[PDB]
Amino acid sequence: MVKQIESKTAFQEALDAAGDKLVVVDFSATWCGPCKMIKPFFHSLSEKYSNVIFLEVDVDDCADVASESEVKSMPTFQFFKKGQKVGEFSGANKEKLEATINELV
Repeated sequence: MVKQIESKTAFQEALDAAGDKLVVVDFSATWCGPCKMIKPFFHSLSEKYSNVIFLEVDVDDCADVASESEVKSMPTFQFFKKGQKVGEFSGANKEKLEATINELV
């Protein structure tokens, strides 16, 4: 499952609740073709990697998180461990998404 993040507080709470687990965040827009293409895949990874936490931020519905995270393209994937950012890249690149998970987990 992909947890939808609706507020700054909810993000932070998710990062805290994660403990030591890798957290992967998909920053997405409805108007972004590539994001929509990669959503089923992101969701599939959330089932495959049961000890990784998967979050989705819609950049327009959750614009204050988008601003603070310094998003400019979609999709952007950010990776956190113990509250700290440990990776980030952009683009709907499945291979790279799954590889980065394996590198950071």
